[PDB]
Amino acid sequence: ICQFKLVLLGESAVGKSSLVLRFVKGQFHEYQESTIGAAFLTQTVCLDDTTVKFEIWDTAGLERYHSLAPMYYRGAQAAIVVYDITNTDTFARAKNWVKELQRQASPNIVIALAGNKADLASKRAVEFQEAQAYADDNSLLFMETSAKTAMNVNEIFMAIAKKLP
Ligand SMILES: Nc1nc2c(ncn2[C@@H]2O[C@H](COP(=O)(O)OP(=O)(O)O)[C@@H](O)[C@H]2O)c(=O)[nH]1
Ligand SMILES: [Mg+2]
Repeated sequence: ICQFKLVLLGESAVGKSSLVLRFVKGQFHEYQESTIGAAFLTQTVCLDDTTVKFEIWDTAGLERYHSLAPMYYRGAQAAIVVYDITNTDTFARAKNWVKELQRQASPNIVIALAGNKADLASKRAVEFQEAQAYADDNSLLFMETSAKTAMNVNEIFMAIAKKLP
């Protein structure tokens, strides 16, 4: 039985909570509350005879209060940095979050980059090619995801579970 704190980071409204709720609760909503606070969810996945138990922390308010972020990712063994593929600024912001984790999070943290809202590719602003090369250059797990269609949601968390010590 392995236990790992997993956190999500990214600009407001990229779909951090939606990804958690799809993975944990098999739910998606076009409306999602964004009220300041934190939720502690748990999700256990299995790999052979190994039980990977995620402690999933999801928070609202780190966009308003960026300097409080260290309180949130401290002790995190995994992080999902999320951007919205239809918003170039969220991708730039994701890169900042990745940089911060590299400088300030545990040195062995597993970081995945999630190109979210992939179901909205009609308005794509971030090319997968570019994000892929970025992730490769930084040794990041990377997938495009959708909380709405669940595309790659199971995949991204299983990949994290596999990459963890
Ligand atoms: N179409 C689509 N909408 C999404 C997706 N993920 C999140 N959203 C929407 O984006 C808005 C913000 O989502 P939320 O999970 O609260 O983002 P957060 O602030 O990062 O936690 C909500 O209206 C969601 O329904 C997705 O994969 N596809
Ligand atoms: Mg949220």
